[PDB]
Amino acid sequence: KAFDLVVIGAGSGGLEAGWNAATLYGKRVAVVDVQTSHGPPFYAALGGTCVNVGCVPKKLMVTGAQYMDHLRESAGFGWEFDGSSVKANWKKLIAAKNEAVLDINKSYEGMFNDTEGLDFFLGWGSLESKNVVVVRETADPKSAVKERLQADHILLATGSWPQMPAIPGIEHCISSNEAFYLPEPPRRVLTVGGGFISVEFAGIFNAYKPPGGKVTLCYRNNLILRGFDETIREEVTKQLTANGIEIMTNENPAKVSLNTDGSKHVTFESGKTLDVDVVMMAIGRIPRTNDLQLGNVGVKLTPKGGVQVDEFSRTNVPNIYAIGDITDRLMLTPVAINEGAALVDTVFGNKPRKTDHTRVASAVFSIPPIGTCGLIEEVAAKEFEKVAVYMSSFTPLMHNISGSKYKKFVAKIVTNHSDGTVLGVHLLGDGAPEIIQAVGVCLRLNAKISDFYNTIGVHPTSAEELCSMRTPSYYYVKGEKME
Amino acid sequence: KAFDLVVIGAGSGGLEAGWNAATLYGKRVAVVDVQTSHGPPFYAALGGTCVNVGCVPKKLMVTGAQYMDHLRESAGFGWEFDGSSVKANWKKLIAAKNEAVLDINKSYEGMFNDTEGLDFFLGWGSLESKNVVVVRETADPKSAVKERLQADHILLATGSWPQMPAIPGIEHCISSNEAFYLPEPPRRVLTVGGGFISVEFAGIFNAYKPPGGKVTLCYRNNLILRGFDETIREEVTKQLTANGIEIMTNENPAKVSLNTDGSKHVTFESGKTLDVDVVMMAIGRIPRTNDLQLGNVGVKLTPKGGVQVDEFSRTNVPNIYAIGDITDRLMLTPVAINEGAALVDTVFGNKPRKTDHTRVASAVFSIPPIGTCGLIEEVAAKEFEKVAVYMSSFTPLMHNISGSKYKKFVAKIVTNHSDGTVLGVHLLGDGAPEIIQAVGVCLRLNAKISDFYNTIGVHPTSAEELCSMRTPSYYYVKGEKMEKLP
Ligand SMILES: Cc1cc2nc3c(=O)[nH]c(=O)nc-3n(C[C@H](O)[C@H](O)[C@H](O)COP(=O)(O)OP(=O)(O)OC[C@H]3O[C@@H](n4cnc5c(N)ncnc54)[C@H](O)[C@@H]3O)c2cc1C
Ligand SMILES: Cc1cc2nc3c(=O)[nH]c(=O)nc-3n(C[C@H](O)[C@H](O)[C@H](O)COP(=O)(O)OP(=O)(O)OC[C@H]3O[C@@H](n4cnc5c(N)ncnc54)[C@H](O)[C@@H]3O)c2cc1C
Ligand SMILES: CN1CCN(C(=O)Nc2ccc(F)cc2)CC1
Ligand SMILES: [Br-]
Ligand SMILES: [Mg+2]
Ligand SMILES: [Mg+2]
Repeated sequence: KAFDLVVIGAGSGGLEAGWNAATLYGKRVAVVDVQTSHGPPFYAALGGTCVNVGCVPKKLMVTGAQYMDHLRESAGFGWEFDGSSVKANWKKLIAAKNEAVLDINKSYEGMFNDTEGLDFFLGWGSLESKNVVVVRETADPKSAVKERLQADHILLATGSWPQMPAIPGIEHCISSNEAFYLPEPPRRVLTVGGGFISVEFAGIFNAYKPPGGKVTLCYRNNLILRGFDETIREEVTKQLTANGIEIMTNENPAKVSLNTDGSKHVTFESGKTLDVDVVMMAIGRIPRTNDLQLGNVGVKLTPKGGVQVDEFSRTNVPNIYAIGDITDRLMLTPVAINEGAALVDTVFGNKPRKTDHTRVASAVFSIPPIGTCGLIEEVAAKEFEKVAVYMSSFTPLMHNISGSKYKKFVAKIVTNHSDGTVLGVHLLGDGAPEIIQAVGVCLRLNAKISDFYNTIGVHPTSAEELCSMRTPSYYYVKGEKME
Repeated sequence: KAFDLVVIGAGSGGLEAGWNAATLYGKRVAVVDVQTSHGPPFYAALGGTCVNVGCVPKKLMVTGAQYMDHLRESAGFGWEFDGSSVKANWKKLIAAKNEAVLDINKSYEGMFNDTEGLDFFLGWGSLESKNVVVVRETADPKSAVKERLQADHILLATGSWPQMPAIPGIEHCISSNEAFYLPEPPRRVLTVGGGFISVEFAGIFNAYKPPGGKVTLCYRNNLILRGFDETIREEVTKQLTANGIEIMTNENPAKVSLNTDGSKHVTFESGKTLDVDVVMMAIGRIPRTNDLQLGNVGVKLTPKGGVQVDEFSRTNVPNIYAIGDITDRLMLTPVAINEGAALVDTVFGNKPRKTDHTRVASAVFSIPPIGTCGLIEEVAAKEFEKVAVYMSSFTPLMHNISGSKYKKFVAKIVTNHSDGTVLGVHLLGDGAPEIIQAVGVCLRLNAKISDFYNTIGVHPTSAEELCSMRTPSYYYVKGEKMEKLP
């Protein structure tokens, strides 16, 4: 069969691209994915990683984890109930999450039936030649051919995959993929990694752990959440600890063995040991290029294994494009979606558009959560002669009553002090992901600190902190911090 | 006894002006208020209405109220506990709120003592003459003079006060003032009014009511929350009804009598009756101008009763200014604050600045809450030839799981369709007040709909809805609503 566009991976980017090509530019479109619904054995499926084993289910499970805090905090506002009756039923959470994800799976199924010129093929897509995608039974290129799809244009949109360290006993460890399908909540869990996935799952496991349970998070470096604002990294460390999570920094697993009872015996590089029920490896995600047989067409890969792309998502082979995590730039669903739209607008619209990977608002669904947009100060301080930092950090009033006095809201604005232009906004606290979205719009409009502090506050809110900062807390002058 | 600035009312507006003048321009400032800490008899005190009997305590109490929904909603996420053991202890909430408000009262006391040239005076401020404020012991102009303050400049910042309809048995009724100090949560309560205070208090009472309790909100017209987006007004009405609140529209108390058991027999103009333990009037607030003796120096009031001001907060009388609720415009703490900061930068900083009363973000801590900034579509449609409305209304996935399927999230953007300029943004749902703040900055930057839709979403959030809307849902053309443009 012959298509204007064949999309390998029915994920965030691949579905946006395919749908836009078909419906907006009236192209005939094929899309390939390995599974029609969520879970084992391939985890990602129709909808992509976000829908199946990413943003969507994880946000539901963090929402669930948040009730641990709400139930406790309710008491400061006069709520009374039998604390000893309280159970976190993980099986119910997983069932609710599964129905939500399956409902999305099914609606995508329906979208493919009801959308003329948009066809779904099940199985493993790879490049036979520069105008032919072969769909096969398995990831093994010797497996049976299901389809051969003639393609004017080929979009690689296979996303990323958990990185597992080659340590002895790696097979006794899981990734985020398996974490979504644990039948029981682990009593003892080690999350390995200081990134958003380790931290978000550490919060999930901490809420649902059975009595006398314990969540440990380990990270090879000194401070979790590298890439985030340093004040936020320190505070989220403190606030995780105050909710009973053990943060082991400068620690990394050397090997894993099974204890006699089938629990995992963890030996850290430091020699230290830890017995846990689950070891969840969240140390990175790598582009999924192994199965695509890109050697058949000579698409240039980076040493990392990402598809190399120009700003317009073009590979070195004309008619073959890559978007989303496979490009190993910003691994976020809205960026993949944005890349997908910009490509189809370029290729089929002659409306040439590149995704701006700068000033992308993002969140961490930690407890409490992070919202951030633009540059952290250390980065700004190398690219700008004078940087101002406006900082507000305090326990909001409601958390003095709640009893969570450790829950400092952090609001930080980083500016080019020469003209007041906002380079970065960094939030930690309840609502931070919701606050930061319209901040993304501000930074796209080249907002200055004066545009923030001349806006009238909404009171009482956490967000009004952003519009109450007149005076820098400190500066960077030629990379050097000054009071 | 001589001061650069005398401020009457140590409230949101008065303290901002007072503090700025003293600390920014080394000016010498007297601030007058009738009370140093919250509660009876005068309710407002040092800090003002917001701190003592307004935004601050209200928000704590709405936060308390929200736990009724969290406790129920937790079950969909697998939380289990003895539902029959759940009690809402109103007395605990009020004691916690009182301690929090008292600490702020004490925080302001420390501010005055620490700050050179910033002095507090206890008592009632009135105008003797153009340049003299007299502090008396009571609101009576005849009570003893505690002080005579010479003023190069006088600021009137005495705020507003609940209006109590002059109906038989109004003395059986309370205002928001008394609601903050009820010793027990009412089993049955009638909140009178369709504005934010009646709506917010209905939410609070609804969560804290003892068993067999019932919250009734009455409004004299057809649809609550006049001046908010019509879709949001209809949705809040449904979402409050879905949570057990009874909304009586086109209904208004004609009188109240005490039953022999201490309860209130309410008779509506319609002839309907209702027995409740509490009647809270929240039908309006009116500027506090009486006790200032404005008639002594001829400060002009408006046909509505508020102090007439120009864009610079100036009265007809030179050296006499008025900010905040006494001007009877937007009764919001951050506007009062902005006006005070602007006045002091104009008069003392030689940096004339006028408050922008357009594109002001605000909220209603309804459950769930409203966040809004700029024009509703009906108002835009009268000013602009072509208005586009972008609308997304849906139950978020988490509220399908929580069991609160009635919690439709509403996100509406109103534009000038001739250039895409965003004229107003209207949100209903969890987080709306937080989402809307940075939208206020967007509107100050003259953001177009394309500035929103070209910004990359934060996923998953409610807020990303605002960056997902490219196609108008409908339009006004020369004031006429229609699906499609001609
Ligand atoms: C635990 C976790 C949480 C996350 N949380 C967030 C978040 O909160 N917000 C956010 O913005 N991002 C989040 N992300 C990132 C987000 O999921 C990704 O950035 C996004 O899904 C990538 O989109 P994509 O189009 O690149 O690929 P994907 O959405 O991963 O889609 C790739 C698809 O290709 C399929 N596939 C792979 N190989 C083949 C093949 N050979 N043939 C056919 N099909 C194939 C896969 O089955 C999959 O469906 C999260 C990721 C994870 C793992
Ligand atoms: C229940 C309620 C909830 C509210 N919620 C919010 C909200 O969530 N967000 C928001 O932005 N706004 C809210 N408001 C409005 C907010 O409280 C006001 O807009 C704001 O306080 C007005 O500030 P001001 O400077 O005009 O005066 P105020 O803050 O009202 O200060 C006036 C002060 O003057 C004193 N005073 C009066 N007469 C005299 C006199 N003769 N001599 C000396 N002192 C005198 C009073 O004691 C008082 O302290 C709410 C109001 C109420 C009643
Ligand atoms: C871009 N938005 C995303 C959210 N959204 C929506 O409707 N979500 C949804 C809720 C519940 C459910 F069951 C399925 C989807 C509106 C459009
Ligand atoms: Br580090
Ligand atoms: Mg089809
Ligand atoms: Mg002093």
